[PDB]
Amino acid sequence: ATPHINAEMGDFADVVLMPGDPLRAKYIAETFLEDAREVNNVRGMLGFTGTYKGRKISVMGHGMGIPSCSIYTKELITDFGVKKIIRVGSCGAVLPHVKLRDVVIGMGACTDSKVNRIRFKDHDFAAIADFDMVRNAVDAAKALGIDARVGNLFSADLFYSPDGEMFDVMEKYGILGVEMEAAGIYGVAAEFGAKALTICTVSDHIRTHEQTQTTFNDMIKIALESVLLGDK
Amino acid sequence: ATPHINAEMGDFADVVLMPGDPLRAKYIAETFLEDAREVNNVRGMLGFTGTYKGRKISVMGHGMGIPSCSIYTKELITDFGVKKIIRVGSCGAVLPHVKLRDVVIGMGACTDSKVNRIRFKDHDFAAIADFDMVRNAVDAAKALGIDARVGNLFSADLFYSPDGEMFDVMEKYGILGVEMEAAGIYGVAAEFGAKALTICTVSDHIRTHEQTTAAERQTTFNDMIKIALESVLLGDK
Amino acid sequence: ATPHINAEMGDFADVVLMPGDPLRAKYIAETFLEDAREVNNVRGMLGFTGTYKGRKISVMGHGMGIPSCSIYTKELITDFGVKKIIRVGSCGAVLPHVKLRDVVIGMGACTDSKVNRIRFKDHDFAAIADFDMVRNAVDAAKALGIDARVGNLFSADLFYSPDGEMFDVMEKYGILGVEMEAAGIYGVAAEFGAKALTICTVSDHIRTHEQTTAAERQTTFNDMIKIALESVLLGDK
Amino acid sequence: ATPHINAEMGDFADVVLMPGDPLRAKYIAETFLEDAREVNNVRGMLGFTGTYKGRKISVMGHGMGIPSCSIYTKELITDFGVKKIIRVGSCGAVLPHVKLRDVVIGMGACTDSKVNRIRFKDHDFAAIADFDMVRNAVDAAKALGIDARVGNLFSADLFYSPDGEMFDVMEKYGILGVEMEAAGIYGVAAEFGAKALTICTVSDHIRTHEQTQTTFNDMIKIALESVLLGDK
Amino acid sequence: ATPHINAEMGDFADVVLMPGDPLRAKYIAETFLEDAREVNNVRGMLGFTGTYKGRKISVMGHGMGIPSCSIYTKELITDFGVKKIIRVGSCGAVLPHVKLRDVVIGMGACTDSKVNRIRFKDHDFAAIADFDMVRNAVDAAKALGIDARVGNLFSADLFYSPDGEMFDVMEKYGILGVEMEAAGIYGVAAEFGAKALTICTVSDHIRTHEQTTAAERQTTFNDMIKIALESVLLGDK
Amino acid sequence: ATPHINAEMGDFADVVLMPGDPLRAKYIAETFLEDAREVNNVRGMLGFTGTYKGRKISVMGHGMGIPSCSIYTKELITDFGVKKIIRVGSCGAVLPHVKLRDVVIGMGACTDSKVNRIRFKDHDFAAIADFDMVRNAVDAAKALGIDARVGNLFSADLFYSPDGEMFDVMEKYGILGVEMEAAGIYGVAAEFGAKALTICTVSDHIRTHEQTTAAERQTTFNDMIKIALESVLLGDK
Ligand SMILES: Nc1nc(F)nc2c1ncn2[C@H]1C[C@H](O)[C@@H](CO)O1
Ligand SMILES: Nc1nc(F)nc2c1ncn2[C@H]1C[C@H](O)[C@@H](CO)O1
Ligand SMILES: Nc1nc(F)nc2c1ncn2[C@H]1C[C@H](O)[C@@H](CO)O1
Ligand SMILES: Nc1nc(F)nc2c1ncn2[C@H]1C[C@H](O)[C@@H](CO)O1
Ligand SMILES: Nc1nc(F)nc2c1ncn2[C@H]1C[C@H](O)[C@@H](CO)O1
Ligand SMILES: Nc1nc(F)nc2c1ncn2[C@H]1C[C@H](O)[C@@H](CO)O1
Repeated sequence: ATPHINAEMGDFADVVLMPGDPLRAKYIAETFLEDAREVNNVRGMLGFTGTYKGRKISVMGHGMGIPSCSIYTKELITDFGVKKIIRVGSCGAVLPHVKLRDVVIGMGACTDSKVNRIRFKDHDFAAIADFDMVRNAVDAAKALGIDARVGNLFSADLFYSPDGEMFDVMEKYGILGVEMEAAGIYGVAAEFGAKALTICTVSDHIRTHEQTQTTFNDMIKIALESVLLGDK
Repeated sequence: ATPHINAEMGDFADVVLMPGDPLRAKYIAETFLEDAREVNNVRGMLGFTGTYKGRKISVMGHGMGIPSCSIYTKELITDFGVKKIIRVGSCGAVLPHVKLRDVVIGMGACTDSKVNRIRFKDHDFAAIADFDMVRNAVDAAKALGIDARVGNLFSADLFYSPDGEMFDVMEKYGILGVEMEAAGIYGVAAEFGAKALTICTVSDHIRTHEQTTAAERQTTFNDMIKIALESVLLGDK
Repeated sequence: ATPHINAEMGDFADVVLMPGDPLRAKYIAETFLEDAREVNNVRGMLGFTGTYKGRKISVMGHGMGIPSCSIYTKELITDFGVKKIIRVGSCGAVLPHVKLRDVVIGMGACTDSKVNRIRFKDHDFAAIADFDMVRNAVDAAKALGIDARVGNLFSADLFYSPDGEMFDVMEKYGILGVEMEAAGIYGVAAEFGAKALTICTVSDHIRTHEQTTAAERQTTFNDMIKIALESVLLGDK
Repeated sequence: ATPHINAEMGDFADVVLMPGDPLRAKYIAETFLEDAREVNNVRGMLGFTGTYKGRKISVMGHGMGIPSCSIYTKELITDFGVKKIIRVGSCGAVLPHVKLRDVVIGMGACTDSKVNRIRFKDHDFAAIADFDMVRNAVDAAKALGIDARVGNLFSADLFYSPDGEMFDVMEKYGILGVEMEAAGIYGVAAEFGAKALTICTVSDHIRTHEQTQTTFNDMIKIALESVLLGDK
Repeated sequence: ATPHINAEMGDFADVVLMPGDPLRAKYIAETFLEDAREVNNVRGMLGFTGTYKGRKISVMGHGMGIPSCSIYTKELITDFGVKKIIRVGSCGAVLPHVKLRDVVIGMGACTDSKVNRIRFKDHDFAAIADFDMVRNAVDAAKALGIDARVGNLFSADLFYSPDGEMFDVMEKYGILGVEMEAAGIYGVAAEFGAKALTICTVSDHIRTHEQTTAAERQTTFNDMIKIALESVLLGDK
Repeated sequence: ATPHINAEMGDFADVVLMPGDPLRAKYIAETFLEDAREVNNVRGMLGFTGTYKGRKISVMGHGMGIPSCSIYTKELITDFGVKKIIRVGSCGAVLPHVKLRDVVIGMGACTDSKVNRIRFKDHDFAAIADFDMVRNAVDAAKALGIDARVGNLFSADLFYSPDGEMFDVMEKYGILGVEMEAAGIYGVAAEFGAKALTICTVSDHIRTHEQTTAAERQTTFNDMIKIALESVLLGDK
């Protein structure tokens, strides 16, 4: 048991999918996993372990924001033997040609946070994902027949930003989605030695303002299927 | 109803108490509020509204970290007409004479986050509480025979710090407690024109550990809540 | 004797009043203190020590700007055993509802200076006053039938700033007054473990100014000192 | 003709390989290209255009450092219709298990420069390469039977750094190679809309101090071969 | 009349000498200038105007620290038509080969202040003196048989810095002396299109200090003024 | 022999002139130096050594940008015993009265690069030239009947700026010319204890273009070199 997770070494698989919402994790366990059982409930952060096509898999929420997800991804890596972490969240689009329900794969993640500058002597650390994992996900999407854009994400500290002009800069630099965790997960994976990847479903559009724990299944199917490709 | 709070105008009181753990909100509602009702459950962040000695009061969790609590407090203030927000949590101690189960009141809050510099043109914005609320809390604590320290808190962005260098620095400058929300909540209150206050009970001490008892810790957590609810009543007068 | 203060331990009281204008020290000594005696004159910064209603008190100017008052407040604290510093000055307002001659008490102080970042490993240090001292001032004021505003102050490094947009930002975040010292003094207090407070009267309203008679100005200045002095006795209780 | 390049639209191919040394470009033109001809010589920055297996290809040096290579990559993209840029340079290793002659592919690039902060409102821009290009290079290396590590590079402003302790941070975060251009090329590709990739040969070791315009052929072969995979 | 200088266009010469110690102005006026008359006394900052070998010249203190001298140098330049500012003060040395009482001329000034970054969109602005003024000073000194060191100065915001390692760094990069104004004055000069220069005598040697008689000190101070004054006449050619 | 310069101790003179273009080094060697010989060719950055009026002098290119010229100057100073480095290049003008073919001398150099902050603990290091060298250049220019401005240069990291905002700022603060090396060369000289100087001829004007003639431009470039070589001779005396 750790400060934020009440479980023992072995309760989690070496691979864990992590949505920001605890209720979506529960839903993923009920819909995609077999013989699924609850392994954690402290502070309401539901965690589950089960099987997908004979493969042991875990799924647990991580809360909103870098500070919250940094705590959980670190504890799993250092005390529960987790090797791979795949974040399956939602994001906001800034580009004109990006529409709701689109699937994005974050090869990299920009941020307005200071966490990585605190780790890198105040210089620029390129927060990137594991190449193999990115590739496994791309191959899984193709096999499933689902479209998916690979590119940069932007991890925001303020969902309600006081500076809207920064969206112009994001668009100019081809940012595919705005969320609040990627850059933090990638910094942790590198500090504590593990591999990570973030997959997101465009759930709203920052320019047009159109919006949408259920129904984001293609994202899940790609993630689970990409894990098996990695096992081979 | 916003993307994070599925409720309507009137479902929340103009005063909201906010713990970090959503399960703690249910504990508070069940223990101190009368005629309580659930007003939100999105993402599992339970909210409740009831009354305390005839006063309408609400209690809802905010999650861990400045990014999380900044979303909730912001929506409460701009979409549900909330005027006061009081955070009630825990923190770690760095000062030798600050002991476990001590009640700390955050008049100010330092931080390693960059959100207030983004707001303040890259300068130093002193994140502070509302004077009157601090005052009402100090007076409420006294009426209950409880001791309370008033000073600076530190809102950390990384629970697990890469370099344990800041602990010596915080101690050298008198920081009373280390948590993860105060600075962000004070920034939101200033930006949208509302009032806020943070109260914490020392749950752990970085500078040499040495715990106490379960019944004693739980007595102190209840006193903190008692101080919060009673401070509100004094303010109504 | 220190580099900027030629005196010995015991010449200053444990409480010192400090105006920005050096010429204000002699005025205060002969107008409010009893049995005053001179204790400093290095570089022409005259210091005095006497009593107010039996209480031992000292007064001496600090000069304009953070760098200057940092030198004086620090030498007093580490070499003359001073426990409390109270700055008494003027400020400019940016809020429409804040009028000329208003008395403001700075619970916190924002700044564009780098002194605190140099102290706090380039992070955000909330420079705040001592809570009790703030409360003592508020109560002393009420007793004199004067209503004081408590809030954030902004300590500027450039009286003539190249960019004027920062004023809109200060107004948006509730800054009560603009001056040039508070954040420096609060930083020093936290560094050497002492207590500080800044009280100011609005002497000008940046953007849309008014007009004041010399008689009005001395009346307000005297009220501020009276407030500062009575707050010390309240604190002694 | 541009301020730093004396040529006309059409003199360069839509793809250009760029080593830092002008003499290595000349060597690459003589050794790998057919019917190669000089297209530029201003300030000594030799540029050449020719063919590789019937495919029109260009090769031109860019000088040392981000400021120098920023000028050249920008002019090629805006006035000569260049679509892809592949940097083929050398680097210094910091990790124990990395040895001379090893080939590295930069999926990302960290830096202590301020150029990207000047473009991104002083926030953290993740300087990454084009996914397809990275993948084409990985596939080419496998087909050639050459080993190649994919990861983060570090673009230094000071070859002779006053802070050696920063090498500890680099090593801790898995930096595969230290050079002086990647982060700059990736920022330019994004600003002016083109694709880029950096390939480097470990030419020295920062810890052991062992050192090495010729002989770095595997790097070249992978780059040229990866371009053809991209054409399909 | 300006906020800090109660005078009118024409009361100050187009060249002003400014010491850090306000008490130095009256001394200089009666010891080096002819037919001196008082032109300022606001806040006790006394200013004088007279002639030196027929040339019109003024003297007035600026107070310790960048914020203070920025106010005075700027009002003189924009409201009284001053074209040249020469600071005459003291500094502390960090280099072994720089001895007590040495005269140093600051061609450039480093700093830990943020004033210039605020002016230069957070980039590096090289705060430098006017080349001719520097050369005039070097030649005036030689003619008086005094060899002056020309180089970099460092303007500190904190006389008592929390970190002492910065001194090793200053020594490594050749800093000749440590003071608290030059970078502020040079910034103002560049902002309002005027000329400036800082001349200083080593009054203390940080780390490994020596000892000086009061007689030695006045001799050196007088030499510096003599150097500053003769440099102005050379420049008039 | 280093990884960038394939030569031995004695192959370079203690004074090296450095243009940005390697082809320009050959032009200078062929035009002004007697008995010249090539001493380096690595990466194509040609170096030469010969004599001017019996004085041994070297000339080698440094490439574009601070990262490039920082490598070469550093190796020359620490591995080839070079004492003086004079950069001779071109720059763009921002000031209205600075006209094409004007000779600018960089007493100081501002920059948007971060290399000097990495060296100076994140503070402001004023990147300046060696006084005597500036002086020798001003005196050499005069003996040839040439006019020369002395002031600040700006070393840019991006030739093609993302935001043309800094041009107005540079102009407001009096920058004489825009190039890409000065600040980095001055930083290297300070770090390894050598002397440096940058001289430029205005090759273009951002503020409204309007060129001249080829024969006239080339006459001015030669005068600059003449000023450089002659300034060295004065220094030998
Ligand atoms: N427009 C948007 N902006 C940001 F910053 N995050 C967005 C988002 N749309 C979805 N998300 C994801 C990330 C957070 O966990 C959470 C915030 O509601 O859901
Ligand atoms: N030592 C400590 N450090 C930090 F950063 N936060 C502490 C804490 N002790 C308690 N807390 C409170 C604040 C967070 O919401 C939450 C983090 O577990 O509990
Ligand atoms: N508008 C204003 N702006 C600033 F920066 N300071 C102001 C002021 N009005 C009064 N003060 C106080 C503070 C300094 O000691 C001094 C500066 O003249 O008087
Ligand atoms: N150890 C090293 N450090 C840095 F910064 N760059 C290195 C290098 N080894 C090779 N390079 C590459 C990049 C430059 O273009 C050039 C510098 O000599 O060659
Ligand atoms: N060691 C020293 N450090 C600093 F920061 N300033 C020094 C000094 N010695 C003299 N001075 C000059 C500059 C200020 O006006 C004033 C500060 O006492 O005198
Ligand atoms: N307008 C201008 N801007 C910048 F940044 N540099 C300029 C220039 N005009 C000439 N130069 C000099 C300096 C570089 O070495 C080189 C860049 O082409 O020539």
